[PDB]
Amino acid sequence: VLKFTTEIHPSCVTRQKVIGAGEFGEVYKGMLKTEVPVAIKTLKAGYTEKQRVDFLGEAGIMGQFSHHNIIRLEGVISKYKPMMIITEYMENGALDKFLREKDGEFSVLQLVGMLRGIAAGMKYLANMNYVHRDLAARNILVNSNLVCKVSDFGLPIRWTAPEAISYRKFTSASDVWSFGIVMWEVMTYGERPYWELSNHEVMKAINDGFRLPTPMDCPSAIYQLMMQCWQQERARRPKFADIVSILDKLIRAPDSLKTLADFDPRVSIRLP
Ligand SMILES: Cc1ccc(C(=O)Nc2cccc(C(F)(F)F)c2)cc1Nc1nc(N2CC[C@@H](O)C2)nc(-n2ccnc2)n1
Repeated sequence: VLKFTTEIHPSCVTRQKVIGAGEFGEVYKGMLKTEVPVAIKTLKAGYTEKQRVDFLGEAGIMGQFSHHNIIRLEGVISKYKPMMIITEYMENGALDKFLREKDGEFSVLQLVGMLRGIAAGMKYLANMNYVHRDLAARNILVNSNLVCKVSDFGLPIRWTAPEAISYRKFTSASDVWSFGIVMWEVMTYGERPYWELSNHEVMKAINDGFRLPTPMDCPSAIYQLMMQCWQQERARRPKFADIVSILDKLIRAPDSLKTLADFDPRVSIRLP
């Protein structure tokens, strides 16, 4: 498992601030010498056998991935305690919070470019036979070039395909459903999917045939694509290769994004 990983000596790692929690240990922002900022997930004293298997196994799969749109593993501390998984760090942070804090600040082309990068990372994962299971804007990091990196921070009805909810069938095709939700999150600057509907109401709406409406000022082609990610029949959804191809072609012929889907207003204002 620790094959594709680099072993880092503890003297090279400085933990500075807690930024979250892991399964059995904290997550920190810190600095790595070999200086670069890093995120650090620890496995603290008392962890179980299963926790150790899952922790090192996680580092092992992360080391295997080498792609522009997948979070990069700097290395692992396994020979000393506490054990650590060390990744790159992004000052812009997670995509959901980023978009909510920068509402309306980007061009359509910038937003679609983010989605193309997410899709390319997902195509890579699916090709590598890795099913994400929790694809959502909260699990995507944004670098200072606006490049999105798929990650998994650990624990989602509103993002999950019907077959995954109903009978636990998680595949790259259920990840495609989630990707459609991510497209909607990006184009709305981080709006909550389905707004205040409860989890049960969301599932009932989906089963009844309802789907999320168009975001404001959304290219028609982008809404059509997200709608095709939400087909009930798993086999009819696009594969990630199809999604990447379409997004690449739209970006390369950017006039294609100027045609906007109609937005259904909730409020009427009568003025002269
Ligand atoms: C340390 C760390 C460990 C693991 C992962 C991770 O992705 N494993 C993973 C597992 C399976 C599949 C995939 C994959 F690749 F398929 F998607 C990826 C990410 C981070 N790195 C990290 N964790 C956090 N966390 C976690 C707790 C949250 O509250 C904050 N925050 C930031 N961070 C913030 C600003 N710049 C960076 N980085």
